[PDB]
Amino acid sequence: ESARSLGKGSAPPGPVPEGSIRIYSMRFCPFAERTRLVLKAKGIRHEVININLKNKPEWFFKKNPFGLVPVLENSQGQLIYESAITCEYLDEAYPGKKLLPDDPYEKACQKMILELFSKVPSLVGSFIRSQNKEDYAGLKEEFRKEFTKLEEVLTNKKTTFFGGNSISMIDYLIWPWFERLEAMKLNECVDHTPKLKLWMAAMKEDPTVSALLTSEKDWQGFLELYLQNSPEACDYGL
Amino acid sequence: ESARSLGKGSAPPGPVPEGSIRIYSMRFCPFAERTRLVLKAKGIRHEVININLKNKPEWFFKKNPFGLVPVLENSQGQLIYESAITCEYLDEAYPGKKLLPDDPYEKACQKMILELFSKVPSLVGSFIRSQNKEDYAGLKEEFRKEFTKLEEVLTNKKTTFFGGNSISMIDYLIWPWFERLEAMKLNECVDHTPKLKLWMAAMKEDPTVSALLTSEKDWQGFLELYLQNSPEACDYGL
Ligand SMILES: N[C@@H](CCC(=O)N[C@@H](CS)C(=O)NCC(=O)O)C(=O)O
Ligand SMILES: N[C@@H](CCC(=O)N[C@@H](CS)C(=O)NCC(=O)O)C(=O)O
Repeated sequence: ESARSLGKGSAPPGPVPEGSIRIYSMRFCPFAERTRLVLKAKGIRHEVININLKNKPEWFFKKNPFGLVPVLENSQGQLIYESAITCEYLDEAYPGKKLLPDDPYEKACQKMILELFSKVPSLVGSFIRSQNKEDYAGLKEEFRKEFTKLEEVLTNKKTTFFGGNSISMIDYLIWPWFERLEAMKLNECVDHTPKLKLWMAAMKEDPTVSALLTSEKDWQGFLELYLQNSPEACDYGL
Repeated sequence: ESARSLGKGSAPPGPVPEGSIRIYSMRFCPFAERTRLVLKAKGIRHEVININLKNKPEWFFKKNPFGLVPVLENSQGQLIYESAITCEYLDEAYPGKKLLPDDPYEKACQKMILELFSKVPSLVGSFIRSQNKEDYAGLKEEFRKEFTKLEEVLTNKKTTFFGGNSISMIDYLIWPWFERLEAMKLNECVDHTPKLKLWMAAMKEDPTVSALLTSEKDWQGFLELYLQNSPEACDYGL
């Protein structure tokens, strides 16, 4: 129950203690899952405040004028928002092996792959508006077109992951939307992208991914409530 | 006439010579102007190939599957696309003073300001669809709302530029859309953002900005042709 979200009327939280960083998150948010994957991969000590996105604390707009999660806050009071920005900040500001390559071109390549991926999150949006079997057929084709872009990268690189044989930043940035494909009944969208399908299996074996994976039933529970603007959606299961 | 664009039927260009980097550009493209501002600011030796965006060379899709400018190609044959990615690559891969700060938080701040700016380019799109004085009134209000986000940054920082008292990466990334405000008759959109208006004047004084500024009449010439899918638009004046 420590994971229960803070919503409208909640007290503004106190300062982040020295030695920790804080993430403002939501347990079912794929953008915030990026940040949490990086926190875990790098072994960064942190605390989590979940935000009720359907009933937000007024004070949360002081953390991020956009009112979105994720947001990082450190002990110096610095605030960083936008998931990709938070992930890049964590990789740069904390020790351990880098998730981003040092080489400028290879770093640019990871960013270009993120661009290739970048239509997917909004499509997991087209999904909400799909209301029947005709819409569903069209939706699957939209996903297949984007997945083909990604398949081509793996085809030429012939590597296990998008940045090489070792899992790296770009894999964690795109993973949360693939995690949810099964629950969305879009897992057939990778049947004509065989390397991408194998990549999904390799990702599920990663210790960091595995530790943060949410079950289909749990995400289903969240989605049913979320689609109705339920103030209880973010706290599903608690 | 060396600046004349390459279009459909043109021969694929040869390798980039050692010691130079090549940009695939278009003289009136604000995204490519970002890259060219960085090339100039850092004193990077380069060549330019302008692409006829209304009559593209087929081979250009081998440089960028998206078929957009800008694109960088170096002597090793590496290809980098997306303007922000090209700019970050240049800052990292070439010597001279950095345009991006070394500090991870301050770098993240520049990226967050880019996010605050990020609706503007599409609005210079809403502008195309504005066909009368009513549309124009609505368009100006859209710009004013976004400019207020930027004004707030300057208000708290109380610095000459968005990254400090010295011009830096973020200023060059947002400048090309402000350059064009006069020609679009949107220069009144900054009259209630006084620090932003002063920033525009400071930018025009910058040696790099000044060297690459295009006159209103020239951009007007381009726009008139561009709005009709003219194969001659990109080569206006040549
Ligand atoms: N571009 C943002 C998107 C973040 C985002 O959209 N987060 C959602 C939850 S997964 C949110 O906070 N939604 C609340 C809202 O839209 O009001 C990022 O990359 O961090
Ligand atoms: N997101 C790209 C946008 C680049 C872009 O849109 N460039 C335009 C010209 S300013 C282009 O190439 N247009 C050709 C087209 O749309 O087909 C970037 O940041 O580089």
